[PDB]
Amino acid sequence: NTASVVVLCTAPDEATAQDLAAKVLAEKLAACATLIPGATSLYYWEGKLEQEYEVQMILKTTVSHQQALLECLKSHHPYQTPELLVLPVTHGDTDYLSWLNASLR
Amino acid sequence: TASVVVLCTAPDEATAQDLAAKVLAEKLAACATLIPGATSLYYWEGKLEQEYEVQMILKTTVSHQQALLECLKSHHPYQTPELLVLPVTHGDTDYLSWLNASL
Amino acid sequence: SNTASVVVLCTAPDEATAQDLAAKVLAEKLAACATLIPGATSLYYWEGKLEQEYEVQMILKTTVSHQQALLECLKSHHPYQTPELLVLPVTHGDTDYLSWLNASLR
Ligand SMILES: [Hg+2]
Ligand SMILES: [Hg+2]
Ligand SMILES: [Hg+2]
Ligand SMILES: [Hg+2]
Repeated sequence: NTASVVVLCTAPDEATAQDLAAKVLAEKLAACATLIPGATSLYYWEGKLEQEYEVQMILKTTVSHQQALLECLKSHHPYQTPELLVLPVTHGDTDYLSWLNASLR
Repeated sequence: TASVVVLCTAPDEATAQDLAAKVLAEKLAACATLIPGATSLYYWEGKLEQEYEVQMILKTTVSHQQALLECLKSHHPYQTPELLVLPVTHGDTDYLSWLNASL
Repeated sequence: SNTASVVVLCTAPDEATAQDLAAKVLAEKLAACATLIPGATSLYYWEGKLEQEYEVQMILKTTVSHQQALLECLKSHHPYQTPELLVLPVTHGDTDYLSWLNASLR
């Protein structure tokens, strides 16, 4: 029984976000994906301010599967450079955690 | 006073608002934020489920953490809320003072 | 040589406010990317009545070296100098993304 972690990744739209989630679930690299639509990203690129629609993905997994999950997401990105960050979890519901660990075989 | 962010999931905005109001009244959280319209994907019994959900983001202090996790768990139909606690390393000092001024 | 990253959460009332705020902190190189999430409602007691209010949740990505200046700027822009502002530590991951967030800021 398994420490958890929350992985944030950005997708350009709902269909991409959905398909991504499906794949990493199928591979048992995450137990649950949460997808938040409607977001805007702003950032400079090559000297210009960009403003883009996004879906914020929130992926729940254990510290044992974190590197492979990260590897998988980076493999699917068109330029192998996903906006991908890991936040530490300092506590779960231990029953939800039991399910999370069980889901990952 | 240190603060934490608690994440939890509710099936619809109506139960999510009810639960927010209750934990705020019991002074287990200072602020509860709700984002409906989320999609959650996961496996059940070998088939992929896809449901709409409301993401909850609850702000509280470490000294109120356990008691929050407990009213939340009691409250969940099967007693297994999707509940995850994130550490906060810093922030606004005046905001944080107000967080603690609840209790 | 890359610095650690952080996530800064800040709350804004609406898209116009949040987008003006993001543009200014970006132009000043205090954050590398700002994500705005509309659709949030917050509930809290204030003077001491239960309020419910619509919000835009801001997620700002920056380095530990620029954290304090970012906090200071956002605070200064807030109409009461008291922004709902929290910092979360990042423990990993994508090295190219991290290299870009660093290059963005100097
Ligand atoms: Hg889930
Ligand atoms: Hg993969
Ligand atoms: Hg309760
Ligand atoms: Hg400023």
